Amino acid sequence: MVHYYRLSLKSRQKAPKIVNSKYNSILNIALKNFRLCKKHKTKKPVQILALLQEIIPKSYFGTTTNLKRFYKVVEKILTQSSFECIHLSVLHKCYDYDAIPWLQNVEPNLRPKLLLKHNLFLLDNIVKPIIAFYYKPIKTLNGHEIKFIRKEEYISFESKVFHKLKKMKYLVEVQDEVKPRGVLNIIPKQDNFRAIVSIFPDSARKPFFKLLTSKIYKVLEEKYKTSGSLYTCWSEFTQKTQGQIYGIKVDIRDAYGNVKIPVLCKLIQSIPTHLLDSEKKNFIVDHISNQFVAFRRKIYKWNHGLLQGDPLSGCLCELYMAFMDRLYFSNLDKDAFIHRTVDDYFFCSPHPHKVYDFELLIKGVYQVNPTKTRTNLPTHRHPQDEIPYCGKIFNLTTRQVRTLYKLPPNYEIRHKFKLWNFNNQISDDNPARFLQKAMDFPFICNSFTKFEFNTVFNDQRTVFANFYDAMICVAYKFDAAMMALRTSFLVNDFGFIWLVLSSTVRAYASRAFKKIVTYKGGKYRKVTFQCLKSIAWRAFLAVLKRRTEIYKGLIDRIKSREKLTMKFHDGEVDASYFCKLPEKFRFVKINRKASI
Repeated sequence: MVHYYRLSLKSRQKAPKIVNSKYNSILNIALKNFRLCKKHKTKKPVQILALLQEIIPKSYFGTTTNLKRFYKVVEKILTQSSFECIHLSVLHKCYDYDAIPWLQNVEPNLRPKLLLKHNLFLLDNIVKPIIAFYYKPIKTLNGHEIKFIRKEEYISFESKVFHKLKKMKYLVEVQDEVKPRGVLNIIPKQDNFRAIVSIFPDSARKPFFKLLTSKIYKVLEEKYKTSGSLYTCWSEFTQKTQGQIYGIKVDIRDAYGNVKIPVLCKLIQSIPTHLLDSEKKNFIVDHISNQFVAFRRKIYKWNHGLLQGDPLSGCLCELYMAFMDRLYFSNLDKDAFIHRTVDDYFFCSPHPHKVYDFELLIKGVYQVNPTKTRTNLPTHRHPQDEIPYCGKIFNLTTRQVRTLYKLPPNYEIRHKFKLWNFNNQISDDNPARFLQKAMDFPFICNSFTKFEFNTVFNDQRTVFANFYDAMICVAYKFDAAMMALRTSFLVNDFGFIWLVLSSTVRAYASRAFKKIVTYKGGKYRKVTFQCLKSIAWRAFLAVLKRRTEIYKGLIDRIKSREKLTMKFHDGEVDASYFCKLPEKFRFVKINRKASI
């Protein structure tokens, strides 16, 4: 029932000095050379795919081919995404079982499962462990992307930051033998840093912290106002506002850290006993003012707002932010547009001076990241009609809204996906069910919301563009899943693609249609089903042309068996946008390769 092998570096085991009788004696030599490699180590740069060559003797694989078949799995671990795994079958399938010495006087039928048991050993005892020995995995937060930084370079950074936390008195040394509550790490967010703690933890406080987290979220929806509906706010604003819309999007800096601990406590107190009694009066208040952390075998005290990674910080921030929000954000123009989230405000107005002033107030009440501030004020140096907010792009002039796709240059588009699910594992002999799950709706469901397919304020062309761009994402995952099929599944007969892909195209054009209808508007003209369908096909072709040598057959089938020509019943819609890969997606990498 279990076919997946997690590429995650978190499965590595403490390698033994020698293997027992269940393993061939070859592995002993390997384990031995391994121990030697962990000593010759120098701060000098190494490549895991080269040390293993010194560790696992070639006498193990027999022929270069078998050696290469395996070291591919290593490269997968070296260039993995969070949640990625392969089929255990790939560890024993195809291998030239004759060229393998230690498996000769072993019955030809018992060989598959034996090689599996061994390749796994190496992977879990040497390969993964030596990777983690030199490097440190870091989740970049931009999807399931993972970067491997040399432990030396990471530690050096961790220190630079650690001392900064000392001098700025965000940490203070103590002497207690207990109460750390957790250990703090330093994740290199972009180019700044983010200091976070980790609960030890204990299950004797977890169903308790849940009741608290939930109870505080209740105080929010019962005592404090909501930001309202983004779709509604932007709808009504554009409906009534006829002049030039002016707006600013500000990003609050260190929301968790800029919390005034003294005040948040007094906020927890004033909470009506209806919800939360004298238990919060002390505990939640106590927890906040007493956030101790364990670092380098020393327990420093954090006194800079709330700590990230603390089970309480999540809700307490939303309570403190909604409190502040209520203090200095009451008297905003009632005819103006306002919208807040985690740490992002979005103020619009036909009167620029009011937008101008909102920023001043917002910079007075909070601290902001100016580099992430987006506006169209003349007073700013980089005006833009298009400001990003809540995964959508609002054009202050055309009033149009498009999905926000965070795709940095050179970013590997595959990471954006979670093709492998460890709870619902798909056997290697069934590629159809795998390709299907990949082509589901759940993931791109965000690009299929009112914001994209509404016709109240969005032009006919914008809706078609929103669909095309979202289908490109799908199309990009199709290629991403197709790679997995020929690497893990080891598919040779590529024919079932047509059944899934054709169903995928039709299914989505329908998803669009129904959505375009549910949110029709005065900007509507006519969205013919066959048109939506064409865009979907136009999308797959755009992403597919990136591997003309691989998808040659698939492309031709689309160009001949499908009517790609779409009939926009609307005139003000440039159709040439669907005849090429959108520039937004023109910079993603679709070519994997190990480097570390």
